Amino acid sequence: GFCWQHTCLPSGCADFPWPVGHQCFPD
Repeated sequence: GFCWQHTCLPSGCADFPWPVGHQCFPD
């Protein structure tokens, strides 16, 4: 999962800028 504004949403992918890149959060 991924947290946004302390609200944690389900596992998924998010596109971050370089060099973090496209991250996928299984939790």
